[PDB]
Amino acid sequence: IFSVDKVRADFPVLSREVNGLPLAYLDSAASAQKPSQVIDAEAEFYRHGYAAVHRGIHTLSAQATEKMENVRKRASLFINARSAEELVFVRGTTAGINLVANSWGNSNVRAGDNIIISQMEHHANIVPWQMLCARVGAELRVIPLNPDGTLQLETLPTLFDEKTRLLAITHVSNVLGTENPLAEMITLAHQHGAKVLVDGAQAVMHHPVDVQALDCDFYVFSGHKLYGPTGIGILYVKEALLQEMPPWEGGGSMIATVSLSEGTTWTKAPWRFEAGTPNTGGIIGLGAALEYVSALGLNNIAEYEQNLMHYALSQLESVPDLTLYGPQNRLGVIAFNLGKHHAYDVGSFLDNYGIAVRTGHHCAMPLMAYYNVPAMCRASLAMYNTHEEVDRLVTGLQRIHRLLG
Amino acid sequence: IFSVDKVRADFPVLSREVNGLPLAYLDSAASAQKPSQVIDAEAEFYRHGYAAVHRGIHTLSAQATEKMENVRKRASLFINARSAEELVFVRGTTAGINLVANSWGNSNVRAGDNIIISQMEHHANIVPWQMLCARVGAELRVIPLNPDGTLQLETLPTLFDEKTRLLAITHVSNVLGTENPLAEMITLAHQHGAKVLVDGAQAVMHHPVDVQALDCDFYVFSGHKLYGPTGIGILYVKEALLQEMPPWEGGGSMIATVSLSEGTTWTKAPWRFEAGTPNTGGIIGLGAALEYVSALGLNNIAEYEQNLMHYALSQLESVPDLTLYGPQNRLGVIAFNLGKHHAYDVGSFLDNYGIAVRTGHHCAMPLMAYYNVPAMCRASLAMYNTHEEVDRLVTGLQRIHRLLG
Ligand SMILES: *Cc1c(COP(=O)(O)O)cnc(C)c1O
Ligand SMILES: *Cc1c(COP(=O)(O)O)cnc(C)c1O
Repeated sequence: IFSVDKVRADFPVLSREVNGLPLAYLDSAASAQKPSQVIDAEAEFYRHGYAAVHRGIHTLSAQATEKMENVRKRASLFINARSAEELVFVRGTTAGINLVANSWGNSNVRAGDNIIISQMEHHANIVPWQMLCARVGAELRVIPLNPDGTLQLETLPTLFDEKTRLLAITHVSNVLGTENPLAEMITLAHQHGAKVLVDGAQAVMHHPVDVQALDCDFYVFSGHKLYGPTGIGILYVKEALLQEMPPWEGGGSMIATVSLSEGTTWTKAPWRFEAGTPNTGGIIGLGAALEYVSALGLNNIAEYEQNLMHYALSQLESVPDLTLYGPQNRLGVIAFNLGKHHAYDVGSFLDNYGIAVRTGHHCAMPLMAYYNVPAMCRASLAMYNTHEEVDRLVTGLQRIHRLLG
Repeated sequence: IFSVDKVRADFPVLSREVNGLPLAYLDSAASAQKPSQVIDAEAEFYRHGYAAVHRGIHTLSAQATEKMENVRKRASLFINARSAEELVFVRGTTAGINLVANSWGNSNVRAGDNIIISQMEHHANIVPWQMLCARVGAELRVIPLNPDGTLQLETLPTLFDEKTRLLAITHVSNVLGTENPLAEMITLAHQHGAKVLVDGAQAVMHHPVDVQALDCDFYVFSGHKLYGPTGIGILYVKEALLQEMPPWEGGGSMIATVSLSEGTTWTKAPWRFEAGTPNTGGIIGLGAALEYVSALGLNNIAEYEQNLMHYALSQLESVPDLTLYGPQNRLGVIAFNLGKHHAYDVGSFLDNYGIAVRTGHHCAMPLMAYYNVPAMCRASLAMYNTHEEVDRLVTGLQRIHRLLG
């Protein structure tokens, strides 16, 4: 069983005061706080083992290269990929999607084809496909939403045909907390020869993820939302697909050969897609974050988080004129608006109480437009958040409603 | 005046032992060790101030955004850029050059134009231009080398004409240590309406750099070679140029607006070119590295490093059958080969003595081909290296020559 008090003791930021009051950090969906196990692992690498990593001859460089490839292996086991060589180190989810859209997209999506996304996607899983479709002369199709924040699955027969090359779909909405039925949608996409990219940036911290079970063709997520450092993410690609993908960004570490007269050759994938000096510090930190999460146990995390979410939704019933967006079974995040008050004002009062929520469009303007609002508030309920923090949120919304009503 | 013993005490890795012997780290040109001022600044941000940075409403996010923009300002002052908004945070020098080659290159280099590089360039400042020229139907021209490792400047009349759109040129060679005469080459390029990108990745740690004095149009360098964290670099672009450059990689943080029916608009530059969550941890560390270097004083650093280099070149005269490559007045690095022994074997013996040098082509295969060798050894002599470490290198080469000769 899970002990939130023991977990919280690992996170030094949670002792912080904001506005003279104890911090209630309810914005882990934008970025997660990091335990000292992760902070110190990166710091210790810099203090005692630092070097460049291009299988350099000398000992520090050789050992740093081994550490980095060990993290790649650890990450592949974390998502149950079949091979470590199916994972690419990327700057984050946004860059991973741009990499797929350029390298794979440019050579596999042609004039008259279509790509399917959903109306709940983060901008990072929309704009690369808009740009690709424009470059290539293809059509971007959109799975629409139901009022409860789930996809209108009944529209899939109208969107999938023999010209559908790709479904790009979020695992878990960063706004609504909706978990989409990936395994079944992937089966349908594969019946038409379409590949599937899964945006897993809001999934990998909430429960186990198994890309062989899912059978997805691409899977992306960001380290900094997985209690890890900034500047590092993971792109999983099926080996058979990845080994055919052409280069993207160019230079050292990714070339095999450079000639001014004979041109340039490229090295094998996954390294083909990691140009320049990698973010070795962030990779060390990410490995430590995976070890930390695996030690707690993702099923223990999920159980505690589901209990906290059930408690929050129960308690929020006592807030007058509160509008919630999304399904009853949401993961991770609660999107809401208070009466007719603008989200910006609600979040400002909450911050004044020491409570950190996010306001605005959450990088999902088409989702805001579907609900006919310009913005929402969003509270994340992560594994280090508590019932008492939920009580502070509920009381704060009650006070705000009484003060501004 | 500079005190190497005080400086070295700031760098915890320099106490390391390699192979049971005290480390002599002579590979700072591949990547620099970091002082605890830099390591701890990043760690403290994670421990006490961490949050997402997209001018979030709540206090931690607002303060993190301010910290990041303060580093941008500090970096602009470090290179004497006129405005902080002329600097883009990039993954490193390689990504910065790829950004210029795609965004600026694709809309300013047309069929029948030419681009000029030199024969001493790092692959990162070659391959993006090869790819651009192929995309666009332009010609890549090359300034050749002299035997002493300087550019054949007399060839410039044959390479520059009214169709030259860009000169892409290294400030300091990562192999030879040659410092190129940028100010004069930039004047000539500008007479033809050509822009100039300067690869400054081996310059910014050795002496002051002033991009207004240089009048370069683009300037790039990497944090991890400037005693800073991995995963972060700086791209400087003249404001008038940068404000016309179209987007590159797409998603949140760089869009102004996303609509599924009306398309997408982009935000203003510099932020236009920073898609996704930035590497906030690395940006904090980079700011601390700039403060640390500025506190030591770049002119004090240059004076000490020049003295160390003069001592090394003097002492290396006592190594039999040593071949040095490059000019007498080199900065930072000494490239060499020992007799007919392969560089890999020489570097392996040096590593066995605890001495870290780099071997191989150094991401400069055309430079290796010019000298008709497959590889070289390279020792870097940075601000924390000592006369005693130079003595260990000289003795080691003597022992290797005696043992394998
Ligand atoms: C280090 C180096 C690069 C590449 O920089 P990264 O940090 O690996 O992207 C480019 N040019 C020169 C001269 C270099 O020394
Ligand atoms: C965080 C987020 C992204 C963007 O990830 P970055 O780390 O900012 O690149 C993409 N998709 C979803 C669902 C997200 O929550």
